[PDB]
Amino acid sequence: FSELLDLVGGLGRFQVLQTMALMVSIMWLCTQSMLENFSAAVPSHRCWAPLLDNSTAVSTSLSPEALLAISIPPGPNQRPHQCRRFRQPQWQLLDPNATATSWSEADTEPCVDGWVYDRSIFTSTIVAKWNLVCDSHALKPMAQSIYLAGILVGAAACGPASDRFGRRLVLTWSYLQMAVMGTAAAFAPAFPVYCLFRFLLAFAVAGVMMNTGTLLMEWTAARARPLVMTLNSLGFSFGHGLTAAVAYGVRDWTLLQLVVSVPFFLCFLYSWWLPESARWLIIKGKPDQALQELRKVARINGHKEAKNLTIEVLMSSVKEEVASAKEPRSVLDLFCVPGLRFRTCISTLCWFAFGFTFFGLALDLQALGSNIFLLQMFIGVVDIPAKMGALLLLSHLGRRPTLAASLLLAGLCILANTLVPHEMGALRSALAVLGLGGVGAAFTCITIYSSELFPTVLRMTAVGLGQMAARGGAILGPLVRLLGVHGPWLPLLVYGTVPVLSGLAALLLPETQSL
Ligand SMILES: O=C(c1cc(Cl)c(O)c(Cl)c1)N1CS(=O)(=O)c2ccccc21
Ligand SMILES: *[C@@H]1O[C@H](CO)[C@@H](O)[C@H](O)[C@H]1NC(C)=O
Repeated sequence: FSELLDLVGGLGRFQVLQTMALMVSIMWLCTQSMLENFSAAVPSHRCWAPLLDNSTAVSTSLSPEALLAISIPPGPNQRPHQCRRFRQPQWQLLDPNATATSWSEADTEPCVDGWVYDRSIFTSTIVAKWNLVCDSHALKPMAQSIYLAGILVGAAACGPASDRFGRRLVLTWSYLQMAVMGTAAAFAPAFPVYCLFRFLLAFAVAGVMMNTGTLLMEWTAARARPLVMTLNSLGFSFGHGLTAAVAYGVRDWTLLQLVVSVPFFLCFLYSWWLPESARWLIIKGKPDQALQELRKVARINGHKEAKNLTIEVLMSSVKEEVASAKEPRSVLDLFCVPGLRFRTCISTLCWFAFGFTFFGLALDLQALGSNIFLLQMFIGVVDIPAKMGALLLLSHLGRRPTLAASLLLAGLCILANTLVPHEMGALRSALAVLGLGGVGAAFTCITIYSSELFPTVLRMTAVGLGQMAARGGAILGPLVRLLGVHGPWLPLLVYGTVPVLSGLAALLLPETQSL
C-alpha cells in the first residue's frame, strides 16, 4: 500500500493541510480538558454572617478587618476559617488583651447561611455556583474523575465503532457530539447534570483523539510517521497556551465553556471534505470509493498518476492484510508468550505512569504556583521544545535512555517541589513546569517506543492495552488529591514516586534502535 501512497504522494500538500487542520482541532480538544483549572477554580470563601454581609444592618465605626475578626474564627491554615462562624458576635475579641482561650467550639457553627466567595480573579466558577466546598469539597475531583472515566469508556467504544463505520465518519460525529455536549454543559442547572454532560463530552473526546491519530497514520509514509505523530503531539502544547489566553480573557465559567465548545461546529463542518481512509475502504471491499479518494488526494498533490491508477492494483495490493487480519487475537496472547510478558508489563507500567502523573499534576496547577494563567502558558512553552528534543534524542541516543531519563527527570523535579520551602514560589513553579515538560517528552517517547517493542501481529493489541492503562491511571489521578487532608505534600509525593519507579523499570527494556 506504500506504493499506492507513493503513486499518490507520501508527503505533500495534502498531508500538510490535513495535519494543520487536525492540529487545530487537537488544540481545542486540549482546551476542553484543561478548562476545569479555571472553570472549577476554588476562590477564597467564608461563611455568610450578618455583621459582615448584611449591608442593610446597622453601621458601626469598626473597620472591615475588625468585623471579620468579630465574626469568623481563625482556621486550621492559620488563616480565617472557611467553614465555621461564630454563633454570636465576639465583641470580647476586639481588644489587644484578648486571647484565643476566650472562645470554644460551642461558640462556633457551620455556615448555616452559606458562603461568600472572592470575585477578584474569577467572576464565577462551578465551585461557587454549587458550593463544592467544606463537606462537599470532594465533589470537584469526583467531577474530573467522571470526565476521565468518560474518556476511558469512549476509547472502549471507539474501536469497534471506528472499524464498523469508518475513521472519518466517527471523527465527524465525535466533533458534533463535542460541540453539543460542551454547549449543554455550560447551561447545566444542577451539578449532576453538569457531570453527565461532561461525561458525554469526554466520550466524544476519546473518539476525536483516536481517529485523528489513526487517520494521520494511514495517509502518511512510514518513514515520516514518527514526525507526524510528534506534530500531532505539539497540537496539545499549543492547546495549553490557548487555554491560558482564553481564560485570561474570559473570567466567567459559562461563557468560557461556551467559547471553547463553539469552535467544534466549525470542525464538524470541514470534516466532510477530508477523505475517508483508503486502507479501510479497500479492506471493507469498497475499492470503487477508495479509487475516488486516492485520485482526489493525488489531484491535491498535483500528480499525473490519476491516469494510471485502476481498481486492479488497489484490490490486489492490500489483499495480504485482508487475508491475515481474519485471525482474532487478544490481550491474553501477550501474557502467554514468556518473552513478551516482561516487555508488556514494563510498557503498560510506563503508560500508566504517564497518564496518572500528567492528569494528577496538570489539573491542580493552583497548588504548584501563584499565577495559574502564567503557569498554564509556560507548560506549553516548555512542552514544545521538550517534545521536539525528545524526538531528536530518541533518534540519536536511542529509545531506552530517552524514555528512562525523561521519566526520571519528571519524577525528580516533582519530588523536589515538595522539598522547596513554600515561600519560594518562583522556584517551585519552575520545577513544576520542568516536571510537566518531562512528562510530555515521556509521552512522545512511549508512543514511539511501544510500537517498536512488539511483533507486527501483536503491535496494535499491546499499544491499545497501554493506552487503556494510561486512561485508567488518569482516573486515579484526581482522586489522589483527596489525600491532601493529611497535608498537601502527600499527593505530590505519590505523583513523584510513580514516575521515578516506572522510569527505573524502563531501563530494563531492550533497545529497538537499528545498528
Ligand atoms: O490526552 C492525551 C492523550 C493520551 C493518550 Cl493515552 C493518547 O494515546 C493520546 Cl494520542 C493522547 N494527551 C496527550 S498530551 O500531549 O500528554 C496532553 C496534554 C494536555 C492534555 C491532554 C493530553
Ligand atoms: C438584614 O438586616 C435587615 C435589618 O432590618 C433585616 O430586615 C433582614 O432580614 C436581614 N437579612 C438577612 C439575610 O439577615
